[PDB]
Amino acid sequence: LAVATITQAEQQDRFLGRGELDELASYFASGAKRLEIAQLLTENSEIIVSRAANRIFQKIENMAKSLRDLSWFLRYATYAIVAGDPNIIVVNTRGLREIIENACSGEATIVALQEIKAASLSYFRKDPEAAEIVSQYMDVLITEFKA
Amino acid sequence: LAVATITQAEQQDRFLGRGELDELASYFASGAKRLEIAQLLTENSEIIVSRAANRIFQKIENMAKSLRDLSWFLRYATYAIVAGDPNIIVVNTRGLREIIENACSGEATIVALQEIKAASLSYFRKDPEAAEIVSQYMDVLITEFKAPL
Ligand SMILES: *[C@H](C)[C@H]1/C(=C/c2[nH]c(/C=C3N=C(/C=C4\NC(=O)C(CC)=C4C)C(C)=C\3CCC(=O)O)c(CCC(=O)O)c2C)NC(=O)[C@@H]1C
Ligand SMILES: CCC1=C(C)/C(=C/C2=NC(=C\c3[nH]c(/C=C4\NC(=O)[C@H](C)[C@H]4CC)c(C)c3CCC(=O)O)/C(CCC(=O)O)=C2C)NC1=O
Repeated sequence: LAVATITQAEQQDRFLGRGELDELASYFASGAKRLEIAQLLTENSEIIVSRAANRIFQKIENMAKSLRDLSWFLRYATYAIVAGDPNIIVVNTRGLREIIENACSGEATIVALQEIKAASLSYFRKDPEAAEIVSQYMDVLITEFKA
Repeated sequence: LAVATITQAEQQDRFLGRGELDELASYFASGAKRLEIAQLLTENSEIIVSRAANRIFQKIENMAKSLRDLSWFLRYATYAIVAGDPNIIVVNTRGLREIIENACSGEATIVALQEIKAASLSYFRKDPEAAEIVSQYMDVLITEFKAPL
């Protein structure tokens, strides 16, 4: 949020401070990378979601929907990574476990999500920097779902 | 802005296209470059305002306010550069010309504003692309102050 830093400093009749400028400088510097990551995760979304569903294959009853949802879970994660804002994951995963746990298995879902993390991480073996971003944003997705 | 792209992807329940992914790459590159310019103008604000002030001191009947306003102009410019939105300058310099011609001299203010532009630009000697940016935004600031009442 660049407009949000501005509206704060405006209120105090002041220039943006070093941290504020440094945080914004990084938000943009890391853009290229965050987008590289989202491109691979997308290009390989189907492979990734396959690995996750098979890992819990025998716990699934509606296959159409688990394949939908695992894909969605990955999609909102590519959103977050592109926006470099983990709150996107936080808002759409709100009260979602309560729904899934009625629908099928909450535990099965978490094991699947973990395999999504794994599968994603498998594409950044030569790039520890990117791996950390993928881990970070994935972890946020699993933790919000656990609640 | 990226939220803009993501939100209209979110409504089709789709991943981002490579087109959208590439238009986001440019946006980010521009943003980084703008923030490098804001850091410099902000780190060097005082130096930049003194030079502006010194260019017109003989005519100043209120040093504190003149310094303050000089600082306020540069301030809102970095606001605009950070956001990449020049309308921040249009909106906050509306009717500023009349207020200031009454308080002191509009002719003096313009000279001083020229010097802010000059001084700011002197931190980007080895960087034509950054200079173009600084210059566009400064020119907006000056233009909108020299608009009709
Ligand atoms: C004259 C050569 C110098 C000068 C003097 C000066 N200005 C004022 C009063 C005001 N100045 C402003 C300026 C701004 N307000 C803003 O929001 C911004 C950001 C873009 C600026 C630059 C305003 C709003 C006022 C009136 C409100 C107030 O008084 O605080 C005075 C006071 C005298 C008077 O009010 O009649 C003086 C002496 N300003 C210059 O820019 C010249 C360098
Ligand atoms: C983060 C983005 C996001 C997700 C994931 C999401 C899921 C989501 N899954 C749902 C249902 C469902 N979910 C599943 C099951 C599964 N789904 C899984 O992710 C598991 C792999 C598996 C069980 C563990 C089933 C079977 C239903 C249908 C429930 C029904 O028809 O009653 C519903 C109820 C509405 C609907 O039927 O579409 C939502 C909102 N919504 C979202 O906005």
